[PDB]
Amino acid sequence: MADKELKFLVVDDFSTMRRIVRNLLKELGFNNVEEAEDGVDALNKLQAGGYGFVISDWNMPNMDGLELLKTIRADGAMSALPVLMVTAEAKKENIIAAAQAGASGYVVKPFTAATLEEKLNKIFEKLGM
Repeated sequence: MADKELKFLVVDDFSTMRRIVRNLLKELGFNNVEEAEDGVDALNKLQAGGYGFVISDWNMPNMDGLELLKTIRADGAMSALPVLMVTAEAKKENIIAAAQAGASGYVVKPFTAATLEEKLNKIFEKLGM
């Protein structure tokens, strides 16, 4: 009812990844997820009000996941959003770039509710999520 109505965004390359993440989030205990077309759409979904998590791929057709991150990381507005990179991409430099950009966490396939809640509990105690 008078909730945070806290919406997750999940913008992967592959729709099945949004099902997987949503379902694992539901195994944990959450509700209220969405998808987007890519990073360009994703940012404007954040600007549909104030989302709770910005979970994404890396290899978007337009604004890549590190540029989506660094846009949220422009601070003053979107700063507080945990971007959580959940992707098929294990490329070590991608992992560096994300950590360097200050992504709130990284996950590579195959992943579970175990690692989902690991990155969540990190942003709980780290950020205050």
